[PDB]
Amino acid sequence: GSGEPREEAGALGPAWDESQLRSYSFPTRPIPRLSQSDPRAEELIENEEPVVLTDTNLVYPALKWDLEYLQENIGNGDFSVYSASTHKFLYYDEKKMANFQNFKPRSNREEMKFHEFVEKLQDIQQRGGEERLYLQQTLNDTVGRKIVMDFLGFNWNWINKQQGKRGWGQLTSNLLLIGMEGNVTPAHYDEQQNFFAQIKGYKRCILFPPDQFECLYPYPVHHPCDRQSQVDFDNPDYERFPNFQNVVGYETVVGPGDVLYIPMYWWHHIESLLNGGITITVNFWYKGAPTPKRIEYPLKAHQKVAIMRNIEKMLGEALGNPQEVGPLLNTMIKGRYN
Amino acid sequence: GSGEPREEAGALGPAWDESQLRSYSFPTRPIPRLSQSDPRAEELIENEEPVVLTDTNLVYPALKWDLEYLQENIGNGDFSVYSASTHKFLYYDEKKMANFQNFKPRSNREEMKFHEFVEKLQDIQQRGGEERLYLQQTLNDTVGRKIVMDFLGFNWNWINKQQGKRGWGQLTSNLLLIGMEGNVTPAHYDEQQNFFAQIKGYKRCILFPPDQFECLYPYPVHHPCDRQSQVDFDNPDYERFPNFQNVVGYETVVGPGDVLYIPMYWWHHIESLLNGGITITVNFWYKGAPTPKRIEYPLKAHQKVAIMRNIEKMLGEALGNPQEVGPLLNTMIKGRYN
Ligand SMILES: O=C(O)Cc1cs/c(=N\C(=O)CS(=O)(=O)Cc2ccc3ccccc3c2)n1O
Ligand SMILES: O=C(O)Cc1cs/c(=N\C(=O)CS(=O)(=O)Cc2ccc3ccccc3c2)n1O
Ligand SMILES: [Zn+2]
Ligand SMILES: [Zn+2]
Repeated sequence: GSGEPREEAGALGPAWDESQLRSYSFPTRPIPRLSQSDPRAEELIENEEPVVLTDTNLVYPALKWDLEYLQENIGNGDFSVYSASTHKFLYYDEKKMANFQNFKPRSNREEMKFHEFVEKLQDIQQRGGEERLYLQQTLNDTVGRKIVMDFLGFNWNWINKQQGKRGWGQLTSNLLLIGMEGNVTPAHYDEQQNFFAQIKGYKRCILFPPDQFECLYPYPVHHPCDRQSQVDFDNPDYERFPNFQNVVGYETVVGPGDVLYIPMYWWHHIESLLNGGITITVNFWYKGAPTPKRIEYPLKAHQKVAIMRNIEKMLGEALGNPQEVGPLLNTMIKGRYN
Repeated sequence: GSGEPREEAGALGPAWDESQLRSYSFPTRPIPRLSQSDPRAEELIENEEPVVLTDTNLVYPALKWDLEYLQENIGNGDFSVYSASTHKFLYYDEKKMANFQNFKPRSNREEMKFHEFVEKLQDIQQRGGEERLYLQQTLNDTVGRKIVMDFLGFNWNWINKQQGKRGWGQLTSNLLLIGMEGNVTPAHYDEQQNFFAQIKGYKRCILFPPDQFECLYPYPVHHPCDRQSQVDFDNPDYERFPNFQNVVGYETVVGPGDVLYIPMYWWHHIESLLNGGITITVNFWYKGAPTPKRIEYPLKAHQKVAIMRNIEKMLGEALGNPQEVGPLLNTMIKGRYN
């Protein structure tokens, strides 16, 4: 798993204990925790494998952040706040909701000012209700001057060197994440390189390499939950998803000051620790390096995932209806390739 | 089936009787036999449905053909002669034999002069052996002057009008077919429009429309038997090919002077009648009409077959190995589209 819980400086006790981790059916092994000066960390990022960097100082000015400080300085912009009846915040593409009419969302999005989100959070704690909120908002110009000064204080020297040494594309987005304890972002994979900068609280990160595509059963590309696993990690249906019994993850717990490299196309299941308070995270997303001119074989697992995605996209446009993608694929292989 | 056997002119008896037809497990209904002046025959060809035209005079000068006449006038060119231990002449692409090493051919091709094929045929009848031969050769310049005169005597006025009225491409090939009684060309589909001009003997033609792709289970596109059905019509494996229990064919018996329009992508199973002597056929293959600019929906069945073919071709080149096409397709749909 995450190994033994780390001891905090000043003898302040264990940062967490195992009772704050949710229980699942699959084994894991630890993601390495290394210094940014460690060459092994450099070779992991280069080979697109996850690593937790403990001393980047990437978001050092943001480590003082909390709700009180942010509400006063984050400005009067709008923030996307997702609500959920349960602890699972399954994301859904609103653009693709037209393809699947028999899909009703379980986590409705709502725009609100930051002071409204802080107010709405404190009502749930007062009322003792079980409703959960998760702020997920991209940062921009509307933020106040002090947040701008903190942002400029980020270790741009280090992360821009990482961008150059890997040949990545440009920085596409900065996502601010503020979640309640026990909030779970279920397993999914992204298409860009991610630097996961933990700020407040602790998050358990369970990653799965791209070659376990067969064990995680993502939704159809045209489904609103595209790129997310169909498997309910809390109650896996081994009849529908038999190879989930073969899944093995990479696990770590990140805390304030840690940066987790989530490589492009790697599955990740992220949860804020139980009874751990609020969590704050800022992501750095970079387009991957361009596909090289001389195609080398055998193909990497994420390249085959890209191929499978393009086949499904091409079929949807070719047939004139994404719902015919399924039956044509079955017609193509039944009694011919299985 | 083929309906009642036709009575020949001059009270020469029935052209054939049902005992000369092989028995299969599927029902059929008759392909229409019409005059070329019948508008219904014109609308069948236009809508790409099979029809037997009884009075085209397409190969009228060739109706006098037999082994003796051809051997004397066909010239000293080489002829492709396929041999088979059984009555099934399953064709195999020699170019694709590299992809599947565990494939050994059952019908070896051999080049020989026409007088050698006639000699080799008469030895089998003398020795009483059960070996079977099937001459399948494209016609060209090397043929003698009298065969040239017969060829020029074909009803080019009619068939070139059909080429124009359908917007077909150019005439790509003329295949001369000389087979022994009981010879079976198992079920397969071609990609071009075919005018099937019967000359000597009788052939039972069983056709299946493109929308029965699911019932006929063709080989993988990269397999040497690409475009041929995997189902043994003589012993169908309902466990591997369950939807073959749903197959329904279009059936007719063509004789001297009949022309069968086999539409592009239609499956066809062709057999020379049992105890019917030798059969002679000449095919006319035309590239189909170009795909129209404004794509209309829903797609025709043969267009979806074209899509499935291109997906398999694209995967073979993308993965660098046609043998990885299967497992990737299974990975793509297992637990996601089935
Ligand atoms: O709670 C947690 O900490 C876990 C968690 C909460 S959100 C989340 N990821 C996303 O939101 C990203 S994505 O899924 O929309 C897909 C995507 C991928 C690259 C992009 C790059 C730029 C802009 C947008 C992008 C979007 N993770 O991993
Ligand atoms: O015994 C019988 O009468 C039944 C029978 C014996 S042969 C046969 N068909 C073929 O040979 C053709 S094909 O399979 O190679 C595929 C193809 C398709 C279009 C073409 C056009 C031009 C040149 C070559 C072509 C090749 N049929 O239907
Ligand atoms: Zn993500
Ligand atoms: Zn054919």
